[PDB]
Amino acid sequence: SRVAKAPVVVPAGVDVKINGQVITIKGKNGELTRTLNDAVEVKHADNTLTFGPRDGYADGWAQAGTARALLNSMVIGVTEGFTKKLQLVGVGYRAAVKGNVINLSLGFSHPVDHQLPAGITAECPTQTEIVLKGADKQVIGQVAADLRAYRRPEPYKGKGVRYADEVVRTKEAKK
RNA sequence: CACUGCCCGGUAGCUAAAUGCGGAAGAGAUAAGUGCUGAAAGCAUCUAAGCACGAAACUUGCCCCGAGAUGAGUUCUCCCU
Ligand SMILES: [Mg+2]
Ligand SMILES: [Mg+2]
Ligand SMILES: [Mg+2]
Ligand SMILES: [Mg+2]
Ligand SMILES: [Mg+2]
Ligand SMILES: [Mg+2]
Ligand SMILES: [Mg+2]
Ligand SMILES: [Mg+2]
Repeated sequence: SRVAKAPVVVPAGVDVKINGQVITIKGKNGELTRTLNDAVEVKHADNTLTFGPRDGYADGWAQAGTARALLNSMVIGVTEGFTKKLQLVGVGYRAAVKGNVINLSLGFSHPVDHQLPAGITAECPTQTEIVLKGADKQVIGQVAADLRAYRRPEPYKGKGVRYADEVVRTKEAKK
């Protein structure tokens, strides 16, 4: 609707190939591919991407409204990248990356090892910090959630793997 | 012959009180639940398109029966010239 009217201007240095509903986008950071819904039209006059409804579908401007913001993120990923910072709060909590494997120490009797997917590369500058980078926005959101899901941040001291941006609302251990 | 007359021991077999083993791990698709991206609805949103996770239940895996499975299947050999 009000999202699907506004065009996705695709900058130079970015290759865009339309194949029916399949849309590949190649750039210097990577290449990405998504099939659209059957309710969406897509076309291109050399600078802009426009997303129209195919006539006859009731969910026209919502399926075409989703398709704009998906491809608006595919362009940013192949030319800038999406980066997600994660920290650690607590005593003895520390991280370490070996190649593509985060090794966590989070208060358990066993070690914690994570296996980073095929487009995501991780970096611990600090033992209490993870910085991970990737082209696809949906995968850096999913990788960040699986690391936070080992010690979901405590409601008493904020303790555990949290996101960098968020506020963790704390509670007093009351009586 | 007297309850095997009354008793004392005891081979084999059968047995428990004797002594071996078992319930699983793993796989799949989920429940309640938890999320990721994301519009309708410029924001927000687990959901409408798409992606992940999740239980002694479910489907397997473990044991036995099983082609009268009339939908009566397969392989190997033998006999009758
Ligand atoms: Mg007599
Ligand atoms: Mg005896
Ligand atoms: Mg199992
Ligand atoms: Mg599952
Ligand atoms: Mg949104
Ligand atoms: Mg959200
Ligand atoms: Mg049990
Ligand atoms: Mg039942």
